[PDB]
Amino acid sequence: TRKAVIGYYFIPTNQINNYTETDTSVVPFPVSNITPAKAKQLTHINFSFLDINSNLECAWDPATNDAKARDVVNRLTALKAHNPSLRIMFSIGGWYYSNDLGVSHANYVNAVKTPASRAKFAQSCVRIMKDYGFDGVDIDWEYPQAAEVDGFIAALQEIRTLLNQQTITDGRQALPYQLTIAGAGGAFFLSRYYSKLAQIVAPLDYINLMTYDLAGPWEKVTNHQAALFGDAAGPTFYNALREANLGWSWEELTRAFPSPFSLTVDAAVQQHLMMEGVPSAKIVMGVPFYGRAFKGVSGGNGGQYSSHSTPGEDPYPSTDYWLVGCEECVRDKDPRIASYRQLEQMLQGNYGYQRLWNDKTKTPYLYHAQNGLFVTYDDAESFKYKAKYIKQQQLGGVMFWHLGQDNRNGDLLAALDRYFNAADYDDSQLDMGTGLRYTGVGPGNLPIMTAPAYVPGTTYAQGALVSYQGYVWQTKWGYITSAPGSDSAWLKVGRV
Amino acid sequence: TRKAVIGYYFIPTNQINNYTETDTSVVPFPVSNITPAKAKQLTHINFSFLDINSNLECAWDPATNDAKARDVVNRLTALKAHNPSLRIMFSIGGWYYSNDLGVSHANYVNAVKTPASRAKFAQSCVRIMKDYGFDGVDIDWEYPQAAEVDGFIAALQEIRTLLNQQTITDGRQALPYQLTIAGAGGAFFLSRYYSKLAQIVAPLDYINLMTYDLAGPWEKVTNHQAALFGDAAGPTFYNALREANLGWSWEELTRAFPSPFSLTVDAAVQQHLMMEGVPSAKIVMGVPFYGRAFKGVSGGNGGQYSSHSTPGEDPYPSTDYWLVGCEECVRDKDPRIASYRQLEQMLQGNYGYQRLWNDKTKTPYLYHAQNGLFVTYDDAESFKYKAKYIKQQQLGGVMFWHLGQDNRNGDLLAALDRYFNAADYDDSQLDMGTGLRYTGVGPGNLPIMTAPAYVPGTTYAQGALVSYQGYVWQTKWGYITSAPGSDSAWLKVGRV
Ligand SMILES: COc1ccc2cc3[n+](cc2c1OC)CCc1cc2c(cc1-3)OCO2
Ligand SMILES: COc1ccc2cc3[n+](cc2c1OC)CCc1cc2c(cc1-3)OCO2
Repeated sequence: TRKAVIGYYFIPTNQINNYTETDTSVVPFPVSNITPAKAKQLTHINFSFLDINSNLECAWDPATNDAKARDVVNRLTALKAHNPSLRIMFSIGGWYYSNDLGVSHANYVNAVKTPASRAKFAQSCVRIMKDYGFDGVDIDWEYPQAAEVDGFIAALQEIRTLLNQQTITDGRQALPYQLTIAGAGGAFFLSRYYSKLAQIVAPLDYINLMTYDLAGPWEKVTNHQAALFGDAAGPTFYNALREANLGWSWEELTRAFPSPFSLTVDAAVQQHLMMEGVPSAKIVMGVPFYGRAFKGVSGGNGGQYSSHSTPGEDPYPSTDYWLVGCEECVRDKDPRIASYRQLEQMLQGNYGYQRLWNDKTKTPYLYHAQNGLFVTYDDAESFKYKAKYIKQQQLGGVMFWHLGQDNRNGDLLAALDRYFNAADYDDSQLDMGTGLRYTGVGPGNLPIMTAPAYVPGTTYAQGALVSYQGYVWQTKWGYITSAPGSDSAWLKVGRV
Repeated sequence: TRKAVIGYYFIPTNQINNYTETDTSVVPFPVSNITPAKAKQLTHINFSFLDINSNLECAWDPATNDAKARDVVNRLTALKAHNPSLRIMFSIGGWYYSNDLGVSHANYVNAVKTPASRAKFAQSCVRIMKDYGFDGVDIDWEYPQAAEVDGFIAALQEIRTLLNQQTITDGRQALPYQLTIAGAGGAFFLSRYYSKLAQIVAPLDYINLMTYDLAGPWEKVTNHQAALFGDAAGPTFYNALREANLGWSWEELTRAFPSPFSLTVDAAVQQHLMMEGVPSAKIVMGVPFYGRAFKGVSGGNGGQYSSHSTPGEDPYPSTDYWLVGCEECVRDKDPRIASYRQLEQMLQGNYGYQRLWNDKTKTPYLYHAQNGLFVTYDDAESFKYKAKYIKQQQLGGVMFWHLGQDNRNGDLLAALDRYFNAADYDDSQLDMGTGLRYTGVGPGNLPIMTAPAYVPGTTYAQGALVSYQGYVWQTKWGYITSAPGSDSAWLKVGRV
């Protein structure tokens, strides 16, 4: 089965309203830059972003010129001429619209609140899909809180029901309409809904993990934003999942959620696989096509794990564009983010950057020793290890933000496609290194074990193992006369 | 309010059937030893034990001569002529009948299963009470398991309903019929039903905690069986309450249930009071009128906290009675337990026993250096500290197992009554020592706290405190945009 390759196409309202394929000052990345070769390397394009309005319906931003929007979307769906498996999804939400303090947050909360509201919202999603010609629905609410999760789930179930009906009505068995979400890739936000992951992922084709932005100027210590594995020399974090609303025991929580821990891509993936009912095949690893830049860093680690002086707030609360060589940063008025395209040009421009490699995290970084700058980013090399991980862990594929940030040759997308599909690419000896793996164990990833069947009537000592109702259990203390499941003395430690 | 003084009167069936007040070889402790003075020192006698039979009704051991039982019970209820507050309860259960592997356990489990069975059982209880002249019902099931708790609770509620009706029907408003249970005094057994303590204690006048047998030959290290407070030099135990099905977060469990911990009387009491809806006035502290003995102990600490050679199985798997001086050990054919009466006699008989005192646990012990014997017990000195604790913690009173183990003058019973009621006893300056206190915090003992009201739309840093919906909450990490209770990010730390 082919791995998914899901690329975001983000276009702001003002670029739609002034869309041209002839002026990168106005539209830096028009649809024309998605060549047939690139269209064939994608399985999905997530057009972004739509929103939920005051009427609790899916909708375009009210300032959108609808004729221009339709034309942009038609250009994207025309790419299917080059790739009969390609789907143009649309994404609802994103940080700006749907974060707790964002402009439309209340509409997300209220849309999912009732049977009537969920039905109206779900219908509106399918209507948008059909009217503009999209191939599925992606929801990027960042992020539902605990009390909202059940309504969120029910809304997803309702969309699934309509989409399946629409597939049959439209003859689309060969390319069914799909439903995805963008999920948190770090434990703090994930702990909002982690306990209900199984019910969240049941109606979905994929959950696309945002396994990036794991570092940024809002943290006091510079770090890799998408480390695959952990580096003991780097910062560690409170494991927020041990506070999730799971109902588990102290021993269960402790063995599943070591704390502090390394905030890495492997952590997020393994934390999802620890839950029963979450299939590896639905998990999609997100990767960034951009880096995050920091100023005021010190030496001794190439800029890693240093204090810094980078403002954390949004929008960038300054006019000082200190990322030397970053013309896109001046255009966009933020030196703290740079596309891979721009970073490549900064590297070939002799601006004083060194490209370094951390072989524990398996990620590159830039250090500017003259000016004290650090940039965490991904490239075709880090993507080798991530793609091997996706294959070994039997994940559904890869997602990235976003297409406009690749270089003009499409090298990052071409790399991902190569690592999954090229017949002359062989990563059998790629060394995944000795960086820290996430070691938590939970009900969904218990080791297979054997043990004598439990016998009613028997008194068991501390540490005894038995099999019962399909699991292997271990006593936590002595003189146990109760059966596994029926008494808190037993810990589930294996699968039969 | 007068403190309860609840003494168990245990008599085996063979002693009931051959009852006599003229031959200690046959009945060691006849009721006639309960003089009018001793009668005024008690508030309750728990006659022990009745059972639940295969008809799922309260009943006497079927081997009981009924007339002889009636006569013993009359000897007890005649004592009420000397104390108009005295109640002669009867206790159903005990370890032998009701432990998981005991002879009647299935009858306890099945009696409480359905509305019909609970009604039949409860009416059984009230009928026995009235037929024999008892003043209330005590249930000593050691111990209901989690799936049985709800049924057990309903049975208690049913008994409560009937007893109240009987109160009004017999005009007993001045001395209403009562309902009590014996509860676990150590965390391992307590963990079976701890999460439902509120429901359990609601229908009761008292829950009588079995805060003894906290050490024994089944343990690998010698220790005090009823330490009031902890000794850091002593052994510590896994806190099983952290595995009870409470539904609390990792931080909540950890702050409520330190582990390892000192298995003490104070621990059991404070563990009960950490649960909301468990009033201190219903909690009764149990104390033992017997000691437990260990052989093969090393020197250097008076035999405390040493290895040993004592068998742990029941019945005693030997005829070697190695406890120099203990008559009763041969009579009853177990050298591991000895009444306070017998231990006093061993102390005055110049057998080589030294009485030592632990001023952290506030308890006595006996050491026998030449044959290496260790005895843990209580006496009138340890009872001073336990009685002051009962007063300071506003507990309901004291319970003890059992009357027939006090010395012939009843010094232990007299001591308890004195410490609670004697005008010429003054414990105002009694020093409770520096032993370890149990410091866990839970929903039932959250402190009053004060903090600024939560402000929606505000972002909070790690450690911030707000007031919201009746509690004070603290954030566990930073950049918190969610409301308290609404999120894994916030920890209940106090009450408004
Ligand atoms: C640590 O928590 C934070 C704090 C701040 C965060 C800010 C942003 N994101 C996650 C954040 C986050 O998630 C982990 C997602 C990507 C993004 C794009 C943006 C933007 C802000 C953000 O401004 C406009 O474009
Ligand atoms: C270590 O686990 C055990 C193992 C064995 C145990 C045996 C007994 N108890 C706890 C035990 C225990 O609890 C900790 C409670 C008191 C008791 C009275 C008895 C009796 C046995 C027991 O026989 C009749 O009279």
